[PDB]
Amino acid sequence: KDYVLFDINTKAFVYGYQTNAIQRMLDFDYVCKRSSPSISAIINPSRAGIHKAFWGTKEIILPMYKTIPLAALAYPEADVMVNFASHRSAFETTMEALKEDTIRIVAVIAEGVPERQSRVMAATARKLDKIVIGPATVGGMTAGAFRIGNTAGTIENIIASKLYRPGCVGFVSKSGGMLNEAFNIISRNSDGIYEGVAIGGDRYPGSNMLDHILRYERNPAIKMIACLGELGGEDEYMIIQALKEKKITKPLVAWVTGTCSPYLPASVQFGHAGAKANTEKETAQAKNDAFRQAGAYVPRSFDDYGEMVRQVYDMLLTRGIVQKFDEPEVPRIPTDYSKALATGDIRKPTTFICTISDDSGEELLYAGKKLSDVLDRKMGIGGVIGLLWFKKELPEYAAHFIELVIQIVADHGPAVSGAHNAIVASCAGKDLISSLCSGLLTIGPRFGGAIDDAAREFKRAQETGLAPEQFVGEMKKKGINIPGIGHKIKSVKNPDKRVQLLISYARANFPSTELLNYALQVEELTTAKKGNLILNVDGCIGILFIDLMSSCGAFSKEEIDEVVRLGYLNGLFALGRSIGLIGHILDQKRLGSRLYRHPAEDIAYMMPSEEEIQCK
Amino acid sequence: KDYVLFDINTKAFVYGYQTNAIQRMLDFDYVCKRSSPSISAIINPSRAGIHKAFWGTKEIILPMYKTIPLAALAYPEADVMVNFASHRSAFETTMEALKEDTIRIVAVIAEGVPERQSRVMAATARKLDKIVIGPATVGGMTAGAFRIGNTAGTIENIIASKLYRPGCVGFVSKSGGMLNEAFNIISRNSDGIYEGVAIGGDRYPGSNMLDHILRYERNPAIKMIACLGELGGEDEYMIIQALKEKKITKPLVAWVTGTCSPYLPASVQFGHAGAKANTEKETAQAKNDAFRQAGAYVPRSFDDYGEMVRQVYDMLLTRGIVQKFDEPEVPRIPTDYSKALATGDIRKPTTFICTISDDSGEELLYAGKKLSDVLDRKMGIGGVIGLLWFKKELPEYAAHFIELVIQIVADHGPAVSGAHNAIVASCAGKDLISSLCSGLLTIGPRFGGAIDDAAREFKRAQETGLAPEQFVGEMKKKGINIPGIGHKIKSVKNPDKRVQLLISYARANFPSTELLNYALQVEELTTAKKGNLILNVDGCIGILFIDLMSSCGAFSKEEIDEVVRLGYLNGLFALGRSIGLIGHILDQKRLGSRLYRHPAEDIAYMMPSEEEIQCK
Amino acid sequence: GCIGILFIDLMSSCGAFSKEEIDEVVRLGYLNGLFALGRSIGLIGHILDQKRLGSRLYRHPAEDIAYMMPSEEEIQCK
Ligand SMILES: CC(C)(COP(=O)(O)OP(=O)(O)OC[C@H]1O[C@@H](n2cnc3c(N)ncnc32)[C@H](O)[C@@H]1OP(=O)(O)O)[C@@H](O)C(=O)NCCC(=O)NCCS
Ligand SMILES: CC(C)(COP(=O)(O)OP(=O)(O)OC[C@H]1O[C@@H](n2cnc3c(N)ncnc32)[C@H](O)[C@@H]1OP(=O)(O)O)[C@@H](O)C(=O)NCCC(=O)NCCS
Repeated sequence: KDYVLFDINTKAFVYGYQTNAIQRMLDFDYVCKRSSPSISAIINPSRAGIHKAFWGTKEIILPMYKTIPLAALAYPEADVMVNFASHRSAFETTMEALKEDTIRIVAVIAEGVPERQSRVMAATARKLDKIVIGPATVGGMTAGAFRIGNTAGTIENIIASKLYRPGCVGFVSKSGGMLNEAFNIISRNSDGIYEGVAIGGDRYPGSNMLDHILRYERNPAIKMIACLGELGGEDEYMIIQALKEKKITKPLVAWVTGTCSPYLPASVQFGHAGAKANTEKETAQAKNDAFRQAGAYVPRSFDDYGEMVRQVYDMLLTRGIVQKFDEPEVPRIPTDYSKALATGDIRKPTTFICTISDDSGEELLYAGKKLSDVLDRKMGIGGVIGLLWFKKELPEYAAHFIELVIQIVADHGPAVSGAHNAIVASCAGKDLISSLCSGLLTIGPRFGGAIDDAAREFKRAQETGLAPEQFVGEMKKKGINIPGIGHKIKSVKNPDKRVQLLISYARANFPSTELLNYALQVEELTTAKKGNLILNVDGCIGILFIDLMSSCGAFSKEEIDEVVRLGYLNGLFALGRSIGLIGHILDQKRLGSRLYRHPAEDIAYMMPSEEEIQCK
Repeated sequence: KDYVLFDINTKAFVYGYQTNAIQRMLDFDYVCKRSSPSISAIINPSRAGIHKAFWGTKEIILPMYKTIPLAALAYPEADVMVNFASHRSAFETTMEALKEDTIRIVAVIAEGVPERQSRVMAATARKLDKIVIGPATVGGMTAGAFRIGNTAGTIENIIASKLYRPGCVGFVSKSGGMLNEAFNIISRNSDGIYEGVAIGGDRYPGSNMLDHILRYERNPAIKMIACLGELGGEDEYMIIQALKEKKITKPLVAWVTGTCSPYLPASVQFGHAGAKANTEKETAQAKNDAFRQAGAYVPRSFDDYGEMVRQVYDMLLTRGIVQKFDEPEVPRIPTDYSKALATGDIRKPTTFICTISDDSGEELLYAGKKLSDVLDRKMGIGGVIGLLWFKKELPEYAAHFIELVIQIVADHGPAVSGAHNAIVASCAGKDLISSLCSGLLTIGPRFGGAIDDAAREFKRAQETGLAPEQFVGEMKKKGINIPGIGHKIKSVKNPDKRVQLLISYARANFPSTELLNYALQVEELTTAKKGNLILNVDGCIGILFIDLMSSCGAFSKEEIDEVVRLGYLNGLFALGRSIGLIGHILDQKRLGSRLYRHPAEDIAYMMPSEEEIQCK
Repeated sequence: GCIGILFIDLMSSCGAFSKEEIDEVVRLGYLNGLFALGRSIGLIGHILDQKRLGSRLYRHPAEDIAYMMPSEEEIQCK
């Protein structure tokens, strides 16, 4: 019981939101034919909630807790914690898990944990009869029962190394990557591992190799012990002393890496924090020699490790210590979609097309132009709209016209429909965005819509060849006021400044103003009836926008008709009037304005009678 | 050349939106290493526009036209039309394509085309020196050059039958499915087909078998002819007469299916419209015998077809008529995502979870309950909300309470924020949906949100044990008016009917009204200050909804707190008040109401000074 | 991060805003408005782009949704 670290009933917490590691653990549980997942909960310090993962092809939900005590109280059956905290958090989180009465094993994955912190974790573990695997390890595994996080990599590797079923080998290493290579070596030269553990490469581990070797010595299922050490520190001398004191009776295969060291400078610090021979005793040579002399099976080099494994396994087969079992059913999990797509195994059709922007690359593109080029060239807001809406690099006069229109339509006081609705929502204590959309949703045929109608009606008259008099006459016959014509106060003698600013700019800077010249002929006729029948702001924008497009030269008659039809002009009004809408919402917020209720006397209540509401 | 039907430069129109058939054609062009796609445009009678498909792993755009004359004028280089119109439209569309000067070949896929219509198409084709393949065919193909729609199925089948490069065999059949089996037979017993055509199984085809056999006889690339006929009609007698008149000098393999017919009743009509032997001459026996006597290579049965093809191919090799080909590079296209997913080759994680409804199955489910069960049980609107919002089968008093609240809050006149904004949006000529949202976006802390506040504040006071006096006192100290308390006109002597209707129903029908009992103790205290400090409608809803949830018994204290926090109660107000909002919007539409502008005298303009707007 | 932080620096550079005035600007969501105004441009752009392309009605793919209906027992009131 004490010798068993993990079994098929082991339940664990995964500390840290490591979705791939979580999936790897579940995938192993599935291929091992486990009744339940090996994970009771995830500990996510940023967030409590749920996490969805696969159980084969079936999706399951795992609970997710902010703290170790909250998870432990909810899942007391979970006695293992897989700790993916960084080297900056590994100590505090391991110490907290070790203080929990229900947790027995903590696997510390982080590399770069101080030696002092590891010694304090190791001593805390020993005092409380608990186990710390790591720091700086992948963990380990019990074949066919449980895996620590990423131990033994892909499901393909688990299958190829026959890790879904136990063997007779008890394995322990310092290196994590070499633990996976060893799983492959051992499966090819024996019935495979029963259990494998990497203690990490730190000078002061949470648990020494001997701790695990002593558990393998007590386990009846294990008939063979195999270990892979390295230069630096005196850990392997605990094994050699135990081997000498007859504490390890099972045959032990042993190899210590770092035979390169005497050929190279004495100053060379190797990969693992603890891989540096300070004394001669700490060298790979002194260790391998002391292992040979203690009665362990030591190969000539790492190349003949598997062969020594093969020799020791064959000896157990002859003596009958190990019996030859039947290969269980080879398990199967479908390929992950993202792998199939990344390798080009599959092709997947796109649902959407996007021709205006691309955030996929090294740099954001607006209509194929890099954002840094848009800004280095001072294209301005008008230029950015040219790219994103018309897919054009507009000339300077066109981009400035767009920016002029935005300033001119920014606001027209609080009384208009849009500003009025935005103010009411703001007075109802709504946030800026809700209040803005409440205002924007009034923009249509009567508020902002005369821009499109003027562009539409004037373009058609001028195109179809109608003389201004004929257009004025036709519209009067149909009983339709000309869109873009008329003002309540402004007239020929008293002009609207917004109009004059727009017209003076186009006359001075537009290459062509053909629709404007026609519009001004129509205006001479309407002002001959009533002086206030001037070309208003909405008319001016729609008409000059057709002239801007005709001046660009890159738009056909059809393209221009499409621009009017699709409501690009309603968008320009919406974008500009957003400024004043946001302004009015914020203004009511600064003023601390109260809830609005329309005055009762401004409403004529005209209820239908009892007779009027009857069905007959 | 006249004998060539299709080559590697053939461009086509696909009449009918057959996305899979379009993809199949493009996939063949890709594996054949074609420079350009074999499709110039799609003809879609419902819609003009674009269609996106794959070119290997690269996505391309195909133009899409509403009519045949419009497509023909845009793409005059396209001389083939693949017609996927139904049997009800096949004639009119084929006739229109044949009248186009640029179209030479029309493949009619539809089954069930009248014999008169086919006769008229065939005669029209012969008069204009054009070709009609079909009706009731898949089409045919020139190996390594062009495929008609779905001819030869999957890309796996195209690869397995080596159809990506030509052979020496000129193939013609009546059957479409047997054309694909023949492609497989021939590839296994020769260098494969050069070209293959299925004329369809109709009694009066657009083109007879001999038309295609004569083309193969003129083509230098073809050294071998193979055909598969069937009983009924005298089509095969055109071949036998041409074989007798030495018009077919190339060796011809021939088999006529329908040898079963004399053993069965004379009344039996087989699959294909033309597969019924009216006379003895029309039988498979009379046809196979006349073929043998004419000098064709006729097998003993269909089983020996491949063997006959192998014999004729080998004879051409001995005489050096056929030269040995070197097998070109085997082409490769990735599997379609949907195939990989459907076969379980891949597993794909879902982005969303849905726990409230399911439209995937045989029948729509609301919280796992079939819609027909929801309606057969008369669960009502309140029951439907119970399922979709609370995931509960609510008791009758709870579901009726939800429906009562909806009626009570349906409207409160046009003057309130929500109705007021919807009316302004409707007066601006906006559609119902825009106008509705303009009004709904005012719903929050001051309009509708006193419901959620009354539930929250009263629940907390009553939970934490605060005596009503202590709650009234605490709120006064903080300077916070009690949410759900107070009315402008209604008082103790003159009550709000909406409140009275809600309180009376809860008192009479709720199992428990603990929070209402508390609220009434609070109300006695507030009305002791000012008579108008009554429990208002918003307070009533919030409080009674906590009591409803406590009466259900299936909600914990936490679940209830979650309901208050998530704003379920704002949703209920939104749902019910949408009725009156939609009502107001429609009312302004019926009245023909004009654009609203807020009166200028109702606004105090308080502009900052020049000094106030300066930055220091 | 860059926009929020530099906007506080812009206001401190103007000199006409007190610490309180600046806190009010952050509190009232002026910065959400600036984002809304700017991102409107690309939103209008994408809407018009789908209109030019003649894009069809979207329906989210069925396989991207995990349907997890509660049981008959789970929906009961007691
Ligand atoms: C007769 C009278 C009522 C007419 O009213 P009015 O304000 O001048 O103008 P209307 O409302 O008819 O509009 C003028 C024209 O502009 C047109 N118009 C209005 N808005 C327009 C628009 N946006 N686009 C195009 N045309 C427009 C109208 O269709 C109308 O055209 P029409 O004159 O060809 O029919 C007014 O001029 C009057 O009171 N005159 C005094 C008469 C008098 O002194 N009599 C003796 C008393 S003793
Ligand atoms: C003195 C006077 C101005 C007070 O005004 P009022 O209308 O009675 O009431 P208030 O505005 O103070 O509100 C009454 C209480 O209801 C409370 N209240 C209001 N809305 C509340 C709500 N929604 N929930 C809970 N408490 C609420 C207030 O906090 C206040 O509490 P308090 O009395 O404990 O401080 C008024 O009563 C008056 O004019 N009296 C005449 C005095 C007189 O005749 N003098 C001699 C003239 S010669």
